[PDB]
Amino acid sequence: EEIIWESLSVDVGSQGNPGIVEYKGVDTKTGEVLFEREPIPIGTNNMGEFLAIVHGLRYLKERNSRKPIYSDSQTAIKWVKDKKAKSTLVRNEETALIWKLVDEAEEWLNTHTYETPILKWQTDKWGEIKADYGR
RNA sequence: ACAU
DNA sequence: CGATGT
Ligand SMILES: [K+]
Ligand SMILES: [Mg+2]
Ligand SMILES: [Mg+2]
Repeated sequence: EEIIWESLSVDVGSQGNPGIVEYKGVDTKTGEVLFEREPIPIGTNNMGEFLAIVHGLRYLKERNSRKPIYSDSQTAIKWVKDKKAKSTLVRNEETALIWKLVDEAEEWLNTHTYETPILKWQTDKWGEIKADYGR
């Protein structure tokens, strides 16, 4: 119904899918960029969406913030809920970096607690998520 | 179908 | 048009 403006919004950007993957988190209210991941040479959209949420959880926990996180990714929200990224991406030498980050993100979820609500950004009603890359 |  | 996902 209503946007929760006191929140963190995250999104992935890519060049190809699979392809180069980056992600960022922004203050939903102001669009201030709060974190940005250095581009990862090969990954999928959904792996990047997943990493962005987990990074947001870690960012907010470190700062003792109870803000929710918005993502537009039905897939990544479910993977975080399950603590399991069910990616189809081949595990080989060229995908080793993204898979290391995904494995490490799952490991973090399995060793830490959080109450952060992870909310679906309703693109159809509200337009593009504030963390979008514009492409 | 829906979400990217 | 193609790909990633539930
Ligand atoms: K974009
Ligand atoms: Mg997105
Ligand atoms: Mg986007």
